[PDB]
Amino acid sequence: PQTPDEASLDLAATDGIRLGDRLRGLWDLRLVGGDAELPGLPREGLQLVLDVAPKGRGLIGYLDTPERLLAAEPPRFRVLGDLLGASSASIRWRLVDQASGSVAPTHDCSAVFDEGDGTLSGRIQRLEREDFRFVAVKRHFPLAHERIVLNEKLLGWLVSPQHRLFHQLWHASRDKWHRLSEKQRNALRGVGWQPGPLDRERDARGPRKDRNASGIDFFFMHRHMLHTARSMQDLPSWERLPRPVVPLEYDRPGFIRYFDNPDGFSVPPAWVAVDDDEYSEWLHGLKSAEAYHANFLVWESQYQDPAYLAKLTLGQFGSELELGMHDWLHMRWASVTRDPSMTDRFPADFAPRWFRPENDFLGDPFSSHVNPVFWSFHGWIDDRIEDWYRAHERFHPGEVQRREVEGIQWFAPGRWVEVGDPWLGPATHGCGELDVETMKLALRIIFS
Amino acid sequence: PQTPDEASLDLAATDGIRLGDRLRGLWDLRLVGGDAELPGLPREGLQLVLDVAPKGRGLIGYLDTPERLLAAEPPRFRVLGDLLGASSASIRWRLVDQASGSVAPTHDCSAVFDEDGTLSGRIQRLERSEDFRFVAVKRHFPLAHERIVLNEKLLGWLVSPQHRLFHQLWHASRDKWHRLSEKQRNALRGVGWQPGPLDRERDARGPRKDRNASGIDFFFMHRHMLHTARSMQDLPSWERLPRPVVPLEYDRPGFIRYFDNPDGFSVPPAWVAVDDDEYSEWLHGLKSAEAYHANFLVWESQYQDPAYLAKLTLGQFGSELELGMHDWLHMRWASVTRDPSMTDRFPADFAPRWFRPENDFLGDPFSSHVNPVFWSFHGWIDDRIEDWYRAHERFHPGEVQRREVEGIQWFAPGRWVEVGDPWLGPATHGSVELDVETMKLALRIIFS
Ligand SMILES: [Cu+2]
Ligand SMILES: [Cu+2]
Ligand SMILES: [Cu+2]
Ligand SMILES: [Cu+2]
Repeated sequence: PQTPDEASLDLAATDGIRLGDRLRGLWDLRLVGGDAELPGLPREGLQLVLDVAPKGRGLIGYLDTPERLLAAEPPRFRVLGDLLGASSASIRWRLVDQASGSVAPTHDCSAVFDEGDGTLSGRIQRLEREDFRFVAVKRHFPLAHERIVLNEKLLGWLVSPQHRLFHQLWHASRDKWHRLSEKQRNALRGVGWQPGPLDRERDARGPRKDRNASGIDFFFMHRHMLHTARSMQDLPSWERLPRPVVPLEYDRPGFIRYFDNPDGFSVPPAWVAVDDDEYSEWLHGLKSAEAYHANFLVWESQYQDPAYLAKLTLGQFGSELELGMHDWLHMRWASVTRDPSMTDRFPADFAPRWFRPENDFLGDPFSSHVNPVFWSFHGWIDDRIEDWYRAHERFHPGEVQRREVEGIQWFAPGRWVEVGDPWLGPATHGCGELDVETMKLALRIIFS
Repeated sequence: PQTPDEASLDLAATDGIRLGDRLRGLWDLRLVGGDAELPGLPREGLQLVLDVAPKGRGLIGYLDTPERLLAAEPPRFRVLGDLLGASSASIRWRLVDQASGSVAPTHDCSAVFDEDGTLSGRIQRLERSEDFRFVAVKRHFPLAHERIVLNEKLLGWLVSPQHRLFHQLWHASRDKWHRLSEKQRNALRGVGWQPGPLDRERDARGPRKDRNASGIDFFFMHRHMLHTARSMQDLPSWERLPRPVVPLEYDRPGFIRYFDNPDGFSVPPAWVAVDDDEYSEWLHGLKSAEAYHANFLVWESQYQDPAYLAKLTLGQFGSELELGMHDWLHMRWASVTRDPSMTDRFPADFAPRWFRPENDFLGDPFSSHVNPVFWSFHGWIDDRIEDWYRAHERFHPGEVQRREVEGIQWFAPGRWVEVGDPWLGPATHGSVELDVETMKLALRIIFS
């Protein structure tokens, strides 16, 4: 059996990619056994930071006290391994004594992974020349609500059944319209919950979505939610999109901070859906740095470029942005769904547990508005409407005009504003505050 | 014509990758025309630094004076752009006045390639409905030899025809041997140039390459060359492999510094081979950051892993390293071939110019050793022979014994050293004008 003739670029495949994901981050480390000590270091209160590149097979990291890992000077021990032949059963790295003035390894680590949490555990050996063991427990990735706090009144408004159900139904109706039957459509029209004008509805996802002015509804509605919300708390826009985590090799203290989610804007790591590799791969892609540089940075550019925006009506712009960038902002800062203590909540499951403040899942409009990060990017989305106005004031002077609609700064109809009646639901368009049971009912019509 | 239903991960295709590589780095810049001014900045002596991710479509960067681009405080102008439907004809970015307290763009920039070339462009102030131009010339990526200086004594040895042809023929004989006919093989034998022992030759790339002991010739000869070079100049080994450039988003001075190649160790940018896309992509790959994290970091760990090295004889180790890591180290640090005033020097072309110091092309053993970086990584390689000895000194104590061989510190034959007569051309297994002629002949026999 012949050895290779040359090297080829051997990027990590799925198993490797996923193992790296389980390794990557900050771990709490204890030494254990009779002869278990590292020079300069206690046996408890240690930490282990590990990194692996997005498609990398190398494994790097550091081992010192927490305060020393955030420090400027070199950490006492450095990690160098690789993942060839690695799995949850065997993961090996070497330790380099960085005080010693030699890069020759001083230790041989071997580990077993169990179970963003997890456990690494195994044996160490002094290579110089015995019962030497360690146990490392991965720190949880902090959630946004643990880092941005929404005040008593605001949260009350967000978590409430009036609002959750409004938000869910508002999307469900416009989102599903083009696939709903004439029987279902009449059921909704009759109960005042059709998307927009009766018999001239503005479906969000059908073949003429760009032109039918559904874009305006999207932009306007969330502006109205922004005004209401901003009257109860200072919810500033992001001005720039968060950049992906600075890799461990270039800025070690910055990497560690990131996994503490200091500002709530760290990207929660991707989760694996069981039996759904299409979905696991899709979410992984959109949360990656490749996505930031291929898609998100482009959107950040396009939607502050006058020449780009000046080609577009308000409703064309709204459609493009809701369907591309907006749906991806949600799932990129999405954290895995939780309980009162698996798989996502079914659309019609109105169990009391699903109404808690603990439920802020960004993937579902019944919950997404509760997540703090929501307000930063809907904030950012909303400010781009102003860029778009300026774009037209430059290229098409006085061809869109400012105007107050439903107590909100907006824009008169014109060549670049297709409609003057934005859809806030029944208040503005019902021809049969809001009834909770009417909403529950309309959602049932929509989901079979 | 319907719009997209959703986003997908849209990485750059070949055209945008290459365009990205043309932009990336440091440009000198001056403004031209009657109305050409930026507030707080001279009309000339400016610099523009740009980055694009490996497979990014986004374009970022900064525009300021050189000292300001290297400074800790934020530059006056930030570039935000994208490359969608850009090309050498049209390239667009917005500028943001970071002194202004707003991220709204203040200028629309547009540029064309003037066919490491040159951009001619226009800028429009975004507060008007002018003659405002700029000319930007990309800075040359310095070559290793412009930054690490091999002294007159050492350089003279390395460039001399005798040593150039030796290095080429030492490699060519063993590399092609397995493909050579018995006519070609007897001619070389009768001139003293067979790769190792007469009728028991140690081909480097044949079917039994891993086990025929060839790998020992590889390690030894370069140890011998190293010992010679080191007598004339202090040439330390790399201890750790240089990491890829730090991205512009996280460390803007570090990024800029990189394209100055301050220590000779920056990865020279991949060149497009005209009419060879297989080659163009392959080169790009091994010079990439993915390559560092997927192959090079793996090699770095593997060859300092006692458990890995202790599976291998010296002749296996040497073969594995030569064919994989060592051929890729060469191309990774290679800058393009240049005639000492486009296309590669053919093996049998002994035209006097190719002998001049300026031919230090890493791709070809005729020139590779003239490159200063050659010695840095060959030292790293040679240091790893000691990790291997310690590995067997741990798992197989006493089974590998040291010995001196041809003036060089080495190892005796044994279980893990399959031969004790390492090859160095005619001097071990066989006035200067006679043998440069012998060697030229020998190279011509091989290359017909
Ligand atoms: Cu949203
Ligand atoms: Cu919404
Ligand atoms: Cu070499
Ligand atoms: Cu060589």
